[PDB]
Amino acid sequence: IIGGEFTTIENQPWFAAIYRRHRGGSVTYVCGGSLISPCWVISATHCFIDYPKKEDYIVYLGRSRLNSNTQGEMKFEVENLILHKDYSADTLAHHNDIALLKIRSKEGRCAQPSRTIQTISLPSMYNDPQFGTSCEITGFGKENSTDYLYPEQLKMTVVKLISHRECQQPHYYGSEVTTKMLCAADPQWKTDSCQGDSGGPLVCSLQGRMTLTGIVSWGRGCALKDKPGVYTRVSHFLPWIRSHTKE
Ligand SMILES: CCCCS(=O)(=O)N[C@H](CO)C(=O)N[C@@H](C)C(=O)NCc1ccc(C(=N)N)cc1
Repeated sequence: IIGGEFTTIENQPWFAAIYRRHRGGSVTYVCGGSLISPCWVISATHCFIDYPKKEDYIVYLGRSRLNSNTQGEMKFEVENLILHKDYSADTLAHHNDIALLKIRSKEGRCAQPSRTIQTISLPSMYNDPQFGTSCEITGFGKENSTDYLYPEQLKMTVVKLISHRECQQPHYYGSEVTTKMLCAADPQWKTDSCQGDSGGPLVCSLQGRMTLTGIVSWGRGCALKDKPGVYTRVSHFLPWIRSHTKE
């Protein structure tokens, strides 16, 4: 997250931190995610496409820091890693960038709700916030494009939803952005998500209810003028989500 402010997991209880176990013994951060049900986390496919082995991932809930423990945090293994079969990456656009991770603790249980661990509501069929609406994003991603390290504390910021018409303009992204994607940015181009925030949530207050509206996916650079962040439009993937989370 470029700009914005540091926050705690108490303010983003649905946030999931995903790490990968390494061939030696070290563990590195991969992407963010969101808890949509006690046993399910939703993230982005581009985060796992190159290493589709479920056994190498670890999911933390109730965690506020990157490399240190947080009181009340819970560790989970990945029981099933579901990637979207139609995922593809073009020059800029990442299509169908969405994934599901079924989690389970060593005792074989799912997440237990608490003050620091809660689920986030999914949207209704094709029911998205009006363009110009303020939404929030959270993540452990880069604070500056020139950084090679991630911040130790979780961050969050607020951006505004941009219409498909505006985002489709020549100086923006042209035809690369589709109706299955959502653009959001700071009107001053000062704050934005960046590398490392992938898979994280774009949450919007819809009818007094916090809703998972988008998933951090792609963008040209970070916080660049006329180059908004592009998010996977969750409302267009409800059928895919329902079919893969049943049994
Ligand atoms: C430092 C990031 C540079 C990104 S880039 O090379 O200009 N664009 C590519 C185009 O497909 C890209 O976005 N790749 C994906 C995997 C990616 O890096 N996603 C993370 C990412 C998330 C948000 C944003 C943003 N809001 N601008 C920017 C990047």
